[PDB]
Amino acid sequence: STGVELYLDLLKRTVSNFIYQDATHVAGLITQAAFVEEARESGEDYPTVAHTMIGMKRLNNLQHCVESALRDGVPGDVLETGVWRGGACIFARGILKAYDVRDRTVWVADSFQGFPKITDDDHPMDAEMNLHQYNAAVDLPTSLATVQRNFSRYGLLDDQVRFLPGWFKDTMPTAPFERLAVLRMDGDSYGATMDVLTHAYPRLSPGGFAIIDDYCIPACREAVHEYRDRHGISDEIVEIDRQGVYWRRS
Amino acid sequence: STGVELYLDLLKRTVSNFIYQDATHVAGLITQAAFVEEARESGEDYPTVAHTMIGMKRLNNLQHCVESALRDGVPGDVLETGVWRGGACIFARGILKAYDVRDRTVWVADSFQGFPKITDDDHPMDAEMNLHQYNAAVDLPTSLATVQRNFSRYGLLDDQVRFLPGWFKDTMPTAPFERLAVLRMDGDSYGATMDVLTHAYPRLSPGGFAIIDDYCIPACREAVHEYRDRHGISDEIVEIDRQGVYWRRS
Ligand SMILES: CC[C@H]1OC(=O)/C=C/[C@H](C)[C@@H](O[C@@H]2O[C@H](C)C[C@H](N(C)C)[C@H]2O)[C@@H](C)C[C@@H](C)C(=O)/C=C/C=C/[C@@H]1CO[C@@H]1O[C@H](C)[C@@H](O)[C@@H](O)[C@H]1O
Ligand SMILES: CC[C@H]1OC(=O)/C=C/[C@H](C)[C@@H](O[C@@H]2O[C@H](C)C[C@H](N(C)C)[C@H]2O)[C@@H](C)C[C@@H](C)C(=O)/C=C/C=C/[C@@H]1CO[C@@H]1O[C@H](C)[C@@H](O)[C@@H](O)[C@H]1O
Ligand SMILES: Nc1ncnc2c1ncn2[C@@H]1O[C@H](CSCC[C@H](N)C(=O)O)[C@@H](O)[C@H]1O
Ligand SMILES: Nc1ncnc2c1ncn2[C@@H]1O[C@H](CSCC[C@H](N)C(=O)O)[C@@H](O)[C@H]1O
Ligand SMILES: [Mg+2]
Ligand SMILES: [Mg+2]
Repeated sequence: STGVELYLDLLKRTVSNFIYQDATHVAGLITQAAFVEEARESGEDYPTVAHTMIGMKRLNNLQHCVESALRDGVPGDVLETGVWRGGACIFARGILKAYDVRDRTVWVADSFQGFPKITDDDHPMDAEMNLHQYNAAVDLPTSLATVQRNFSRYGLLDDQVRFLPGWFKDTMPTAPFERLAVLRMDGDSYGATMDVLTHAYPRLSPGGFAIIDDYCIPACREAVHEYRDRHGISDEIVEIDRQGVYWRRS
Repeated sequence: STGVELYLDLLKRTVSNFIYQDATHVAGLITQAAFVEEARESGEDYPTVAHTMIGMKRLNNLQHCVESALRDGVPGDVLETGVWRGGACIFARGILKAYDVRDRTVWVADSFQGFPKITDDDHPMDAEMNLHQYNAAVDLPTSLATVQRNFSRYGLLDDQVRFLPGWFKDTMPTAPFERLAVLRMDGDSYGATMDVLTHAYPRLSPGGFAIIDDYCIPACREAVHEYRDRHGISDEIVEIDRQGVYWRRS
């Protein structure tokens, strides 16, 4: 109903392409290419064209996290670790824009090359899963230049969008943000989750939100529990849909 | 900037599909399928997937006309005659939604079958052009149910959108609107333009806008001048882009 609500509603439907309803890649448990409403609603398919694969329920979750941070005066930026085509970060920048927020940044972190090749240093669950095998099949490698172009299409490429290109184990320890209000983790593997919890989570403000996109994946979940056990973190884990969870840092 | 401005901006870029940049059908003077930014900007291509073909300059014109009418208190509804997939009507409905206007309607008038088969009742310029020949090539015939579906994808199918299915010569004389603030004519032919000027233009409020999408088409232009000459209409014809013009009713 308000201009703000209308904009953010359309922005979600647009970055997930409920508007034009692109086919999905046939991969994983998806056995047909046709668009299925319930799969895009829950972020369960692999869009051929859409700018995000997280789906409406996880987009609604990101909106709730950012809005709650803003309402409650939780200081800091938004970081997403694993962005693909950039749709969820585009949406994040859009939320700031809708509220005319000029003092927070959206940090966009990725290899911009898809999943890394497995080495002997990987966690054995990451090695067995070998996410790198799927890069082309779902068009995962998405260059920095492409992501930036995608932001421009929505008129949201500006100096409150900053990019952190590279492997998370390399980029996160010295990433130049001071404080985060929302940390959205979407790198799927034990390694990526643990890199980001280790190196970015300490900068998450009290009251801020930690979102684990891929908690359904056993390697991801293992890292979340190892990390929480190590640091004494007991904040409730709340489910979003069939894949994602989040907690709010107390 | 404001929520409203951001919504209407995004809605334009969405119905014209500047977001995902679909190919064009190859037809008329368009010889290549690739998306070309300047052609989508000026509404000169035949989108394979986008909901309107009128392009950003003619979307912007529609916005200007509807907002001036609202601002100046010109009474009445919005009618578009020739709606194809419905994008320009979806956009009009979205303008009213953005300003929380609850007392005006968007009327959506089309054969829902593309251009009419030519008979010996048609104006000789319409018969020579034979627009009907291009129906399949630019995917023109678009059913009422498809247009309703498209509105629903934006959240804009409600009781302030009303449909007028049929040939304009049949639907216009008794169409149930009482007054119009904007009359957008997009039927291309002498016949479709003369049908709508004859039977709907008298209901256009003073201060209201008459938009001729296809003024570059000689048959359309002939109808426009015959009608203005007959009724003594001398209101300045203002050019929008390389196709459309409008005037404001004195
Ligand atoms: C297509 C790429 C995809 O791969 C699949 O979905 C693979 C599904 C396998 C076929 C499953 O195996 C089956 O289930 C049982 C084991 C009995 C089955 N049985 C026949 C033995 C066995 O066949 C998995 C359950 C295996 C486990 C290890 C797992 O969870 C692996 C996850 C893989 C995730 C990537 C999607 O990338 C990310 O997904 C995130 C969730 C998204 O948010 C998003 O970030 C996205 O980019
Ligand atoms: C594909 C559909 C299209 O067809 C064409 O573009 C055909 C172009 C012909 C090929 C041109 O002729 C050629 O020029 C040279 C002299 C070399 C050729 N030579 C063989 C002599 C000669 O043949 C035209 C100039 C002929 C004249 C009669 C004309 O204007 C016809 C109009 C046709 C309009 C429809 C566009 O649909 C509507 O357009 C609106 C503008 C939009 O707003 C929108 O509503 C849309 O739905
Ligand atoms: N260790 C690592 N370092 C940096 N990027 C990683 C990584 N492991 C996976 N990625 C990136 O993680 C992303 C997973 S898919 C992320 C989906 C995205 N959030 C969306 O809205 O659709 C891919 O873009 C991939 O390149
Ligand atoms: N005499 C007539 N009666 C009713 N509909 C007509 C007609 N002549 C043409 N049409 C319709 O006119 C439309 C021309 S294309 C309209 C483009 C649309 N305004 C957009 O935003 O993209 C087609 O949908 C066609 O079916
Ligand atoms: Mg994920
Ligand atoms: Mg036209």
